[PDB]
Amino acid sequence: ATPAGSHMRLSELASYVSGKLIGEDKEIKVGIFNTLGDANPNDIVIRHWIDEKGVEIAKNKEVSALITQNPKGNSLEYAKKLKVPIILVNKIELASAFAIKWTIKNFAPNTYRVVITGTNGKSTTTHMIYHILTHAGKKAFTNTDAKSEFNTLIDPMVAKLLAEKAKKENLEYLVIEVSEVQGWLDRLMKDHAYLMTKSINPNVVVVTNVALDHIGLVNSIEEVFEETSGAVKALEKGFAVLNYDNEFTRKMAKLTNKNVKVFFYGKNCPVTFKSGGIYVNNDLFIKKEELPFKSEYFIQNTLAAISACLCLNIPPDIIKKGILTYKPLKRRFSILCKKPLIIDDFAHNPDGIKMAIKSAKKLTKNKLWVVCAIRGSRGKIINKLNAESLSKTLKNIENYEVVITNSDDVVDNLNKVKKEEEKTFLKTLEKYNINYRFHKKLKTALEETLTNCKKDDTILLIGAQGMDPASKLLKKIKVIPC
Ligand SMILES: [Mg+2]
Repeated sequence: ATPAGSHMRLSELASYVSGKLIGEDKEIKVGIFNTLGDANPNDIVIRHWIDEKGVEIAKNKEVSALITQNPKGNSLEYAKKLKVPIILVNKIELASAFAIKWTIKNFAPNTYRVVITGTNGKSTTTHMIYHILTHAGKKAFTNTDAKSEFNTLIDPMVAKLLAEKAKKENLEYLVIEVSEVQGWLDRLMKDHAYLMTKSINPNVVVVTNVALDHIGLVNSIEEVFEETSGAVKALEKGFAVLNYDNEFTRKMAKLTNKNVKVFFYGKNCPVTFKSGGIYVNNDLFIKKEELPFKSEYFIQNTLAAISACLCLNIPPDIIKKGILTYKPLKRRFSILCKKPLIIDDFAHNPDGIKMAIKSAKKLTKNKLWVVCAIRGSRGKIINKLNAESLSKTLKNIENYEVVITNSDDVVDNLNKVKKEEEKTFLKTLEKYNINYRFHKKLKTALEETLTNCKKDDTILLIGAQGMDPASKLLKKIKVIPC
């Protein structure tokens, strides 16, 4: 069980988190689950690893207990002498999950709760739902904003941030993004989505889609489906909000438990997009020009957010006010310029690349330029599948030009394109008879594209870390602002 109150025994805490207590047992006062850098007296700190310096800082900060998987050097004996309790765990996600459960129970128990997962769209959908609720004046907590995506059990950040806000506000809603496929040291943390959803005990689970990505952690879309479905199996009550247009999210309906209602959104559903607008129960809800220059994914994410909020009994006019004032995250089909139309999108897996190209073509008057940064240091397979998606999506589209780059000039060591990655990407384009130009440097790719393009063309920039710097480079070479 999960205790209520601001005390527990060290031995009880160790058992709660699947750990072993190092040091003498004691009834401790508990503050919140925190990081070492921010810890207040009596806080409990969960950390992947600690060293003797961390033990000393914990003592100075009056931390009640340190929970860790790797006590480096002389940490254990040093902590025993300083009387800093160490709880050794093997599976740190169990400590983070307990920290979330305990924080909810003790600081925000009277809340409605939504979990959002999926391969693409879970951050935007989380952000949209949070925005609808807070724009309506509701008090809510979320673990994702424009700067951060704390969607895992690998650290205590969810428990820390939740506690900090719950002490200051009477929260009514928790809006929690959950990683569907999560790694640790390039190894799959199986059942992460199940465990993290269970720790929230949500009223609503949203699954945006199932798509191939995280090659190396997984390698089949079936496995992505299995791991993602853990969020739905975790749901005890309430509503499963599922994308009807994705085959694998549709299959999750059969996995819902006894007292769970499936709520589908998508084509020929109660919440749907058709003839340029969003409809709810056959009423025109959001109109075409209320969604200017928006992508396929933006629309699907909006359908998901509407659906989740309807399942929370938010009145439709409240939902609409939120949608119309939503401020999107960075590089989500971001319009940087209108003459020429420059679109900046962080597409990075086959589905996202396909979506971005098709959405850009829909808005394209004349020539479509696609500038794509190879996904460096992520493996040959994802780059092959990405080039395959780019090639298959473009092969029937008229009047395009492909510009490929390594972004060697702007990426760090962790994102450098490896020779085998560049090779599989470019050879895939050639297999599909896609003409292309290639530049090692992003700046070269952008300068040449913007020089040769015309004012009625569209320029689509796609890529992850390799394309992140494009906005600043376009300001640098004085393309932006237009
Ligand atoms: Mg998106």
